[PDB]
Amino acid sequence: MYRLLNKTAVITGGNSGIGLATAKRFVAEGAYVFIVGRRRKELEQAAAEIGRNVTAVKADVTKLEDLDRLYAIVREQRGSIDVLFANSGAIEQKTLEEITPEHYDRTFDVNVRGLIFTVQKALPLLRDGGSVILTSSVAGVLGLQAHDTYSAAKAAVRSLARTWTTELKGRSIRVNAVSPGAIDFAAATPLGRVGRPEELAAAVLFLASDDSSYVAGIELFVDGGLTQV
Amino acid sequence: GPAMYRLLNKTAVITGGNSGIGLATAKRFVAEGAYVFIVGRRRKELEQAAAEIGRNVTAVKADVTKLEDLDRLYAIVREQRGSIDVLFANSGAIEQKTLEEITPEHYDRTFDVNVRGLIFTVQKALPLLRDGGSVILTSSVAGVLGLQAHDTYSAAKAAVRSLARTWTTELKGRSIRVNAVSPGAIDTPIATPLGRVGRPEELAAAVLFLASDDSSYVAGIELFVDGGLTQV
Amino acid sequence: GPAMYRLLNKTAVITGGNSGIGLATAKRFVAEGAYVFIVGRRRKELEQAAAEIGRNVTAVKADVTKLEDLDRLYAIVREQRGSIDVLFANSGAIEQKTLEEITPEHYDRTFDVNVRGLIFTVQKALPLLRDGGSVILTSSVAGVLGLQAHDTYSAAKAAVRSLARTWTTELKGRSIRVNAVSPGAIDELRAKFAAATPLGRVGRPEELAAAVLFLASDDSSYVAGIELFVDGGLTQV
Amino acid sequence: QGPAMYRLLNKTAVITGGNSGIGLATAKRFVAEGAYVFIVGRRRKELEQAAAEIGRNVTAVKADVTKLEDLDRLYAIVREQRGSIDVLFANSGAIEQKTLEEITPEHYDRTFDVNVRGLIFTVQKALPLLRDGGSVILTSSVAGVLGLQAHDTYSAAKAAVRSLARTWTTELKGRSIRVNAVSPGAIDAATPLGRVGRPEELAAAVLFLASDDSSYVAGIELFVDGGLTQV
Repeated sequence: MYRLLNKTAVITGGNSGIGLATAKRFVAEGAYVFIVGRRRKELEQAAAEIGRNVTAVKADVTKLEDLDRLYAIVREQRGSIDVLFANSGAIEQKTLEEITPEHYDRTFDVNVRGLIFTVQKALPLLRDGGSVILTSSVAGVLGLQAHDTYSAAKAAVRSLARTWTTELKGRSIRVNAVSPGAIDFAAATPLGRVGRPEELAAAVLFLASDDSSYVAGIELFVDGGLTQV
Repeated sequence: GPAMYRLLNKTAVITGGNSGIGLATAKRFVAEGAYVFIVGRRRKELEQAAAEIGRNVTAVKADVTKLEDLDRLYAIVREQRGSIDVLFANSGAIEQKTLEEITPEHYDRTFDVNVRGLIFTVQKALPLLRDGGSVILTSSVAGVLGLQAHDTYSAAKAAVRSLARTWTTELKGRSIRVNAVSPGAIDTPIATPLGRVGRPEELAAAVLFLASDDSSYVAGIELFVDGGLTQV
Repeated sequence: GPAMYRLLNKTAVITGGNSGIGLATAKRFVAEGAYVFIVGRRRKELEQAAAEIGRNVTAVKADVTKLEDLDRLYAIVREQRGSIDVLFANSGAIEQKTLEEITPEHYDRTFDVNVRGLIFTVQKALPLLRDGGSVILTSSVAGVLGLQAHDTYSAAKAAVRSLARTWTTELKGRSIRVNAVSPGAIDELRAKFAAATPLGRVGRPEELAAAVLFLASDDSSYVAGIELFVDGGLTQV
Repeated sequence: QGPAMYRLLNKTAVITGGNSGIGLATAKRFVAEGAYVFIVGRRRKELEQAAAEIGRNVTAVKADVTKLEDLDRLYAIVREQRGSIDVLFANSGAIEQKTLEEITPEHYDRTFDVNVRGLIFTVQKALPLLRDGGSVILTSSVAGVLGLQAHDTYSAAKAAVRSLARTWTTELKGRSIRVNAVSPGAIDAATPLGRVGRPEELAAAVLFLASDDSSYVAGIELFVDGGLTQV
């Protein structure tokens, strides 16, 4: 059974390891995927790798006009969204002493502002009963040297899954966060290795799929046990 | 990737094959290609459950609070299948009693089924568990809430969640993952965002995630399957 | 200005009061003006502890796993002081055993002291607890960790933490606050915890006592059902 | 040796948001406990009234903590008047309710500027004055662990605040500086204690974190919510 047969998915960060692995799994599970990213060349290469049932959309998700353009494309080509994987994110290490206004704004714009507006602008297209997955991080629950803004931003992302669970419940839209650990640390991790992108994708699939139909507002750690022991 | 049968040729042991959740899980496991042992106290209801499941299932009568019963179970598994890939340690019982009402007998009944029994269930499965296998523990939303008259049940289910952490550590050299599932309301109640009780088959689907290779980088977790109850 | 005596004329009952955190807490409580009952199994160690505390203390020999010993305790408390303002249910014992090693006896001893004893300690205190009183439970960082060979201890301490939530609900009509304290390492394995702890050391028993005093005192009057980690940051980073 | 009666005797405390509410009640208790307090806020008149209410051992400083230059001015005052900081209560915060569909860029930036950016630069700029072994308290909220209707940005920002307590515990451990978050509930039906909290009850919990009683307490989230989030 194709677990996303004929579903429409939008994946932001189709330039990340996890966004591409997710797109591949989703196409293997029968979905039509829009992969979204800032860098056109890697996007087009990714779409060529995936090979079928995929459209690449160049967009900077921090720019409201780019989001409007994305959604117009999705509306015209597929008409509605079943699964939204809001997978933005970038880290720059700076200690508290080293933080500048620019570093703060870059970190929060990509990890938080971009996410909020990605999901806001998807709402008209999202089907009732749909599924929204947010990318948090183990950093959201840890105290890692020089991850000040990144960890704080990923904590913000996890919180938005709770709030959107409440706000969207009338439409039966589930919102859940995935919190990856180290993806290709290993020493602190019970499984004794970094995770493969396809293992993160499989977890995202769980959340996108009907197997998680009674799962809402959670933080799914995909970290080999790092944060759990 | 996708597979018609996500547990093909795997051997699963499910305790609480008299419960709604244990039964629904056995059905889904068989649908996924597994061979299932369903384990429970009441033989007749077990044999009816095995008839409902319909194929690739052995019913085993066993009271998991009795060590000799566990030894009998594992002998049966060893003779029939030879190894265990997935262990769903799912026996449980709830009785409501407030603190002022708690008796020694109530305490012991709750802890013996939910904690002592679970410990010995898993301990005695270790020689048969395959490296790289998956163990799923049934905790509960009760393990993180303060529900009137759930004193011992909630405490015991918090203990169960703890054991998933400890056993993640202790079994890591064998690459055996240990995870807890924490159901909310299933079939009956006890604000929930999804606005309804869960179905046993929805819990089963989440256990399947943990049993399956889709959760291969998932270890030590508490997976709430509660329609959002504990998350907002 | 400040209060000289933060527990002035309050009556406290501390189980496990004969040593460690229970003893440090009894000392601080007495310093803060409380009258304390210290409870333990061995008369000689109790008498030594009472002598160290030095004043405003009654030692009561009792095995808190034995219902009859609890009844005897609370008869004494009622006679001598009438009612209880603070109950620090501070039982606890650890024996390391891996899953493979666990015997029924090891299970029962761990749960009897950490959980059964606790439940009955609190149950039997109820008629004497003043409304607005404070009940402090001893959990552990082990309750949230996956520590090799701590199977039963960790699980028991998780159960303790849970009871603080349930008892918060049950006792809210009486305005009795119930909170858990979760110590880290307190003065090889100890060195391993110190290295993983931000503050880079084990805690002193008096620092645990001071945290229990927060929960016993009016400073925590709007704190209920919590798990207060007192671990130098071990579990928080 | 026994306990000290005045639990912040001669310590220097800086309290942002010190003109009202929790920050004011904290300032009053800190002064009762023997501290010297700097109360920080945006409006002169309210600050002067607050300082008159506190009544002694207090300096009011007008500053918008979202402006780096206002923070530099604050810390120059503290450095000249007291010389060092023992306790920092980084008590920023403001809520505007908006649902996801309603959020604008301006609403987002206001919420994050006051609750997160302001906090970060408040603590950053205090570092040179903070004594080794000092205590930093951050104001998070119960919102940081809940899914409340129309609290999208506020809740998210308060979760970010709690995270920073973790990171700063790691970064500041070599100086033995403790960083903890306080998460208030309702302050003056779902709460076990069956009432809102008084500002003085929040101040007492902040006092615990500021004081030596919490010397082995680091990186935590102290819920002061009458049980709301715990049951």
